[PDB]
Amino acid sequence: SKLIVPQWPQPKGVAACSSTRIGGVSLPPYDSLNLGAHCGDNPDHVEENRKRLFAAGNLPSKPVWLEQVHGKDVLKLTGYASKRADASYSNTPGTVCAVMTADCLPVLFCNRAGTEVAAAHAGWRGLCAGVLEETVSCFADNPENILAWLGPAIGPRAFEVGGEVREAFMAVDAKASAAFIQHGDKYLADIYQLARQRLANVGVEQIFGGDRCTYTENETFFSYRRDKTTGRMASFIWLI
Repeated sequence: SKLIVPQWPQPKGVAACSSTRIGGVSLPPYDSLNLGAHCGDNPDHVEENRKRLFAAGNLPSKPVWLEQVHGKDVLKLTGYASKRADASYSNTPGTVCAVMTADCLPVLFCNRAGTEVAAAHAGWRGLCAGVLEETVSCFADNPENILAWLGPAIGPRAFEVGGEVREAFMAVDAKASAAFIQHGDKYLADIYQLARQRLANVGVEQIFGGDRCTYTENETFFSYRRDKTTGRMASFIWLI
C-alpha cells in the first residue's frame, strides 16, 4: 500500500494518512513513491508520485508544505510571510497539514471533538528544542482532549547517537535518561519515548502509533540514516 492510516480513535471530522515508499514511479535510490523534490530525483517522477499519493489519500487540496529547518516553529494555516517552520496547525476544513520525513518523527495531532489538527516534524533537534510543546500550545482545547499519533520514525534498535544528544535532551528534562541505552561509546535512543515524555509534560497522554521503524522496515520506508541519498515520505492530517 502507498499509505498507512493511523490506528487511533480518529474523530469523524478528521482525516489522516502517512505514505510509504511503495507504489510510485521513481527508480533507485528513490524507489518508488518519493515525494521529495529536493533530494536529487527525477522531477517528473516526483510530480507523478505526489499525484498518486494525493489521489490515494483523498486529499481535498494540496498539502501546505513547509520549509523544514529542524527547528521548533509552527505555522498556523491561516490561508504566507514565511513557511519556515517544522509544524503546522489548522482549524480550517479542507486545509492539509503535512510534514515530510525519512527517519525524523512525524507527529499528527487532533482534538477528540474534531475541530483542530496539526502536524509536527520532530527530528531529534526539533524534539529537543520543544517543537511538540509549541505545536500543542496552538490548540484551543484542553490537553486531555488532544490525541497524538507517532508516525514512522527511526526506531530504538537503529537510532544510535552520541552522548551530546543524550546530554541535550537531559538538560531539558532529566527523565530523558530513560530513553537511551548505552552501546559502547554511543547510545541507542528511543525517539518515541522522548516524544511521549515531552508531550506528557504538557498534559498530552493519549498517544498512539510508535510501532514502526523506518530503518528496519526497508521494503516500506525510506531512511536517510540507512541510505543517505534517497526519497521522502510524508504524513498528512486535515479537517474534512
